[PDB]
Amino acid sequence: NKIQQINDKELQSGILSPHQSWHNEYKDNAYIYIGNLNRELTEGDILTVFSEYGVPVDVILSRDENTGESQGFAYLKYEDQRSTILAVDNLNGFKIGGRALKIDHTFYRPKRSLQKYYEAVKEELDRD
RNA sequence: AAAAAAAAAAAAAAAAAAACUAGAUACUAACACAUUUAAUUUUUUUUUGUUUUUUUUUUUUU
Repeated sequence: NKIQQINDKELQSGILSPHQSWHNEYKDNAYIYIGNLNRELTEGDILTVFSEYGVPVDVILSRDENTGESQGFAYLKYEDQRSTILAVDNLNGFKIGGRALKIDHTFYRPKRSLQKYYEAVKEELDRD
């Protein structure tokens, strides 16, 4: 896990400031990439693990257009962008149901074929 | 500086091991004695990182 190696070397250099961090590049990005998921975990199951580090306002699990089953990666946006640093360097390499997940910062591009999916997601997270 | 004589018993071709097993303690080799710090395989997983885009002949004749 390369992200977990560069946080150890950053922490030993005594950097500890977010603006001197390698995280600083992604200060405008509130989305995260989540990868190497187990196939049984779902959208409401992703919001449960990742709510430890903040309030997730959008979520997208990517799953095939034919068979409708999980490709094994998702996307999640937090209300506060500093929750992104939390999730990235504190939940990375965490074994969940056999496999260790990979979290990275990201720029998310929404698509047209998942449009009404985005309101089937939004009406859950508009409740809270 | 100096100026000999003479009266018939023995002879030898020259203190030590290999082993087992602890033990004395000299030495040898310009031996090696901050580190060497930007090109280059330990880095391994059941493939799985989400927008747009990268073309076609008019008629005819020997």
